[PDB]
Amino acid sequence: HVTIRAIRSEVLMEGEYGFIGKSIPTDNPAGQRIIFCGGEGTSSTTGAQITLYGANNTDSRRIVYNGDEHLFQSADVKPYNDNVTALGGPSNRFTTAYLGSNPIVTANGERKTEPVVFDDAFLDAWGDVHYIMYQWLDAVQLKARIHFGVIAQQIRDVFIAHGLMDESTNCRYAVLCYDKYPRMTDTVFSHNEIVEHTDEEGNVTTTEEPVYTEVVIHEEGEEWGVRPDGIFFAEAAYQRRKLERIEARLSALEQ
Amino acid sequence: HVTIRIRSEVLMEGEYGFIGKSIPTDNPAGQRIIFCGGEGTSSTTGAQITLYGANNTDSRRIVYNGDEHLFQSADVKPYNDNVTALGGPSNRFTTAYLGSNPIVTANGERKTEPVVFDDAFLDAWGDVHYIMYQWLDAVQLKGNDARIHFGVIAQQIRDVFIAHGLMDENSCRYAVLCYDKYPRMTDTVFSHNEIVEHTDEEGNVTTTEEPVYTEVVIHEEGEEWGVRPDGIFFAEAAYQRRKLERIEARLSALEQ
Amino acid sequence: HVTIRIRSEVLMEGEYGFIGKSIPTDNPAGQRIIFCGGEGTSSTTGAQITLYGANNTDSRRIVYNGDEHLFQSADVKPYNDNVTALGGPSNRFTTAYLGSNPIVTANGERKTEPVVFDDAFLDAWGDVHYIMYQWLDAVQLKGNDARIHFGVIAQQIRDVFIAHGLMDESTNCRYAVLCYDKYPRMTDTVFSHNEIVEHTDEEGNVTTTEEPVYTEVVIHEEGEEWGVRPDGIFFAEAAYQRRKLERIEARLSALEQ
Ligand SMILES: [Br-]
Ligand SMILES: [Br-]
Ligand SMILES: [Br-]
Ligand SMILES: [Br-]
Ligand SMILES: [Ca+2]
Ligand SMILES: [Cl-]
Repeated sequence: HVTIRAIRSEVLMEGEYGFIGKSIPTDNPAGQRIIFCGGEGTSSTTGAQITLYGANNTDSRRIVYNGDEHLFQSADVKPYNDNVTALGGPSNRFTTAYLGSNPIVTANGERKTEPVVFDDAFLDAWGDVHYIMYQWLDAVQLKARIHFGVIAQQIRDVFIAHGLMDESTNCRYAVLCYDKYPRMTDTVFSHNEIVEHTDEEGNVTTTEEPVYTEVVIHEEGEEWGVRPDGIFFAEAAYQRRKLERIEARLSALEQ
Repeated sequence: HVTIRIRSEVLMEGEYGFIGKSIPTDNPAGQRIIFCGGEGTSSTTGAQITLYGANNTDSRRIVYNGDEHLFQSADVKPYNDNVTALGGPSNRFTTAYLGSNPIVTANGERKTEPVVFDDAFLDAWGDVHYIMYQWLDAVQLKGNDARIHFGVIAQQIRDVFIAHGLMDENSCRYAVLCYDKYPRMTDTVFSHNEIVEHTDEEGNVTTTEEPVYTEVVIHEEGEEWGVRPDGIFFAEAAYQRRKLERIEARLSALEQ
Repeated sequence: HVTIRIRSEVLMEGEYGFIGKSIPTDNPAGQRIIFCGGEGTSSTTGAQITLYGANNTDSRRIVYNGDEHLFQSADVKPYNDNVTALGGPSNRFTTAYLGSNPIVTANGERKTEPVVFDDAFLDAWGDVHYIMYQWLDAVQLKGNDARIHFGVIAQQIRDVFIAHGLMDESTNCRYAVLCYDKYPRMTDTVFSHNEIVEHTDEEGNVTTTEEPVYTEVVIHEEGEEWGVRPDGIFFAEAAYQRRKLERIEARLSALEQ
């Protein structure tokens, strides 16, 4: 219930550091949060918004960055810690990454077991993997690009046929990755209602209060995925053997 | 303005707090709030996050401006599934540093029936050249010693498809080769302070320093051809598999 | 120090609003503002974003602390083109979850006229080994039941380049497929606890109140990493195996007749 007046309004915080927080709400602690907004209103149609969720909130310690552009200037977009958190998720995939150069994969000092050749039994299986062209039903419905890849289930049906994986829950090989995700809810702005106020004398006045609703973003679910790079490492090992053996049958027969 | 007085604090009560920006009277195209770890409107002063209004020229933009962007305690995720991307045609990330290889999933979205690689597309993929290259500018500095990169030139894969009638001079049936046109990127940025002078009915002339913001071009309109290395390697795996099978064939027909 | 009083509202007028942090009189090195969705200076209290001042030990750092980071209504983008990165040598993302495969583009940047993979290089590439492994970490927690990954060891590929004269036994490498990085240590100023602070009257009376104590921590010490570009590896492997297939076919076409 305050407005900072000015060309520009300024709030300057003194001390060693400044703190702008949200007290534990008296009557609905589950919605505890601050909404920072570039616009006039509590609705995000009003301007860009960043929302910090209190620990007492349904979606606890959540942050939602809401804008039509998220531009990170002057520095890499990094994880705080090394190799603990990820980009995206099973039910939060980015459509793609646009890169100036090919991804770098590294262990950063972390050490592996002793490197091991692709056992022949595994190669026999890998031969049954199919490299296919496909389309999305959704896309074709609107017209539509063809994509190249390998159906996760296709690799899975093969992993089973060759006894490598029990009919997942878990999987021995990271190239085929199964995940199981909860449902994602969020409390978001709906509209502002009119609320009537009448005194004991009986006169009626109105004010505008915003209405927030809990909304489902996506439901519970599971998913199978693959690691293309892993697939290509295995294909490499695969074909190299097919080349080793073919050059033996070329020699014994040349002479 | 207000100033808040070894640590200053602002506690917001109620169910939630709201800190927002009214609609400017005279320049609603500039509607925004600048949050700064420092005392100056200039980002040389401290890390900044700027929320743009809907009225702003750059509607609902967010600019995070710091010398480190460290996201702690949680994955960096898109709000929705398979609707937003990392980077852009003219907003490329140099790379991603990963502890493991990317996971690609369809999360249950439906695909058409998995189809083999036709022999026509395979004949053509045989013309796709794998190559080494260096960046001219690096070559300006280190010449022969400039770092060497691997890949395939987007345009020459385009040429191969066009030659093999799997594409026309337009601008593609395949996801492996992806073209994009992109708008110019502008922003409003702090440049310098400007001394403004204020003179009253009496001759008196006072002085002050107001900050000037200006509209800067970050990049002009352009277009770009690109490729998905993973898509390239899927076509290759197909290609190379057809060849070895013929190799297997030949061989068999030497023991008979 | 103020409190704003179902919802509290601060509203900034003028063209734009500025909310900043003055230069600290005593400890300018801690200059920063902490935004919190919760009641306390501790992050356990709620999601926080900390903006570091230029004067701060960690100059112009931003720290986003939450249990979810959800980016809505727009791609997560770098401000400029091809100058900043996702993750780092000592700040790696475990993975990226995508719906389609990454797009690599040069956006019009000039290249040296592309060259074939030379025979000398292909020769060496043959010694590169494709292997399997587990993380010494995973095993200490899942034993022989830990996930098995595919890839190559950056060191054995280096040995291959070294043994073939393509690379001096020289941290700076000639090919981008093999990445070496040297990195600084990472500290951060972080809330640890509350302390007992004694207050002595001018009459000698000692009262007491608690205040939050921030402390400097070491997130990780300096170090270095060798890494590889899997894509780069496959580009070379596609050139290698193509030359081999070619030599095999010629031996076939010669065997016949
Ligand atoms: Br509103
Ligand atoms: Br599509
Ligand atoms: Br593709
Ligand atoms: Br490379
Ligand atoms: Ca793998
Ligand atoms: Cl300034």
